[PDB]
Amino acid sequence: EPSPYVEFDRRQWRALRMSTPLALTEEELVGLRGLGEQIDLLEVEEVYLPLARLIHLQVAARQRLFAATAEFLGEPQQNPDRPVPFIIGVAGSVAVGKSTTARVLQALLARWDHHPRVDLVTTDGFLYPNAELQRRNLMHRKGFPESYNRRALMRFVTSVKSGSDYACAPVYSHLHYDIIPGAEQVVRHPDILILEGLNVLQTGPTLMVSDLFDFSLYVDARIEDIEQWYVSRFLAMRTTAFADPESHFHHYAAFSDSQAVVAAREIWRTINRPNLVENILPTRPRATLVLRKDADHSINRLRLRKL
Amino acid sequence: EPSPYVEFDRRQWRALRMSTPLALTEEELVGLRGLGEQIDLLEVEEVYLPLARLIHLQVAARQRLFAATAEFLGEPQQNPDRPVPFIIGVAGSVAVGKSTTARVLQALLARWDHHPRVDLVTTDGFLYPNAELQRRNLMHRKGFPESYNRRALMRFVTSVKSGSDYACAPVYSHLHYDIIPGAEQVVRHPDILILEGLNVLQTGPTLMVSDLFDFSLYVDARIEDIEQWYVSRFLAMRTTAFADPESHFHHYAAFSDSQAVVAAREIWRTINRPNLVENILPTRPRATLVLRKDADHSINRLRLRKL
Ligand SMILES: CC(C)(CO)[C@@H](O)C(=O)NCCC(=O)O
Ligand SMILES: CC(C)(CO)[C@@H](O)C(=O)NCCC(=O)O
Repeated sequence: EPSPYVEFDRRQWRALRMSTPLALTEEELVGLRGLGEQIDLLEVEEVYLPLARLIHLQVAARQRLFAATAEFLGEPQQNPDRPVPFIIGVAGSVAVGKSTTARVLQALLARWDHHPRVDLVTTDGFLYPNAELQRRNLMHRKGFPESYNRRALMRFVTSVKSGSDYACAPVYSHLHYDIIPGAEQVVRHPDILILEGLNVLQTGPTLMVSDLFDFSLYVDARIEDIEQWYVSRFLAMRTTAFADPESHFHHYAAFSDSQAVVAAREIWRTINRPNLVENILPTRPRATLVLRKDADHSINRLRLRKL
Repeated sequence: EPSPYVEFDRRQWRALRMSTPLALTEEELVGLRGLGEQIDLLEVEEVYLPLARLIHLQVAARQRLFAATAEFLGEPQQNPDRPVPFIIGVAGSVAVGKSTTARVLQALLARWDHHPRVDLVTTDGFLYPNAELQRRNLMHRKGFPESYNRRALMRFVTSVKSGSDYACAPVYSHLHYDIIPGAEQVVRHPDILILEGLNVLQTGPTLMVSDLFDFSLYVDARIEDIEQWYVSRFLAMRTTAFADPESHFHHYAAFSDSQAVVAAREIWRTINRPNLVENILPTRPRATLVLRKDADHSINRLRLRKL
């Protein structure tokens, strides 16, 4: 039974670190992890370092591929100070830790030798404004494929990967739970662009950003564990983000553990689980590398696409 | 407005032939074209030669990419007499000429310098036997995604691309309109494998053969023209394939131009058009190179994916 994938346990995967240096301190790591995340420097060494190696081995090889098409076309040469940007997709369910995984990865690749311009963009900013969502009757579908301005998103990544000087992306506010009027994240010809979002690995009747990814990550975990992380993180936010009177969810701060648990579960039941099951998980088979986490948040199993 | 594609008219595309030699005679070409096809040596020079170049430029570059992952993994070296097979997908509607396009391409790549083992496989053989189709009530859905043993198909391509020594594929009979009992096409570690079929470019909830393609072709034409080619070819077959008393469609041989036209159109209307519109055409955006044909069958426009 041949397979396009090859599996690894942490032991087998850490050995592939070779002599990749760790350019991240305990403090720096901290300002990168999210509430609830258990990621430590050891996990960054045994897991994120090999990955950082594999990515660098493929950034060069991926360039030969575009070089070929350039040659074929009898095109210039591609200023070495402006090669074709390596796009990386990071996917997974809400609360599975993917935003941390992305932030940490950007940190490791930025500290690679020639100091690459490694930008990071969350699909958060490509969600339709609340007003527009209400219009489409989608206010209770945030995160589902249809609640994002997919065309704009694709326009953005195509722009960057096609060598444009700069490209803009809207910015989403978690505090206000809506797109921020007039706010934009400018990305200027990075060497690497990481795109993090729920369905970035999705495929369809049109060319999508998944078709432009040169490498993709899917952070995974048993669904039940993710719900616990979700609920738990919800309760913890009563004294962090919800505490802020400006917060759209401020009314949640005064909930009892019990009341809050009921609320979190309902949201999970009606929005996040469905989206995970119907849209996110079906895209897992296509990811270059899947990071599997045990109930403790620890990455103890990995699946790589060798084909 | 940046784009992942770059378009060409025949004039611009022929210039990319450079000094690629034509190793195909008038006779040889003939035994490769299908009834109704208007392909001549000129079209092979101005269109198939550049393509043969682009493919060879990418076969090398595509190998660097697998080489990287091999290095990363600290794997052997890959016997140069056994590198990772370059898979090519050729898609398009029934009667658009794709089978010819595939056969011609195999001919050109086989006559490349080091004489590569270039195998060709049609998804014909992965259709469920008529008995099995009747069971699933699919006898009038031949060609639709669900009428193929998709799992077996994927098993086959995965086997070949993963370096297996040999892999078997069932053989379909057009004469009998069913799978041939006990017949098999053996493919032994080719250097290049071309897969031709209606929906080979299809994508889904599982890893599919489109995910294993290193390069893909989509033969295209206005839908109305394809119907005319289809109908026309149907009538012409009254004196070729349908003439054979063994032919499952022998009853069609005695049809009048009028009767046959009515029959062809009904089949097109109920089976081939729907499948083209619902399943085949939505996969066009993902093809590396689209070959567009005018009402005369002539390829006068091409769209390449540079991203
Ligand atoms: C997890 C995100 C950030 C998805 O964008 C969050 O906006 C979400 O899933 N909201 C669902 C609707 C709600 O929170 O009531
Ligand atoms: C074009 C093919 C070869 C598709 O496999 C042919 O088997 C087909 O589309 N048949 C449809 C059913 C029929 O011909 O009545």
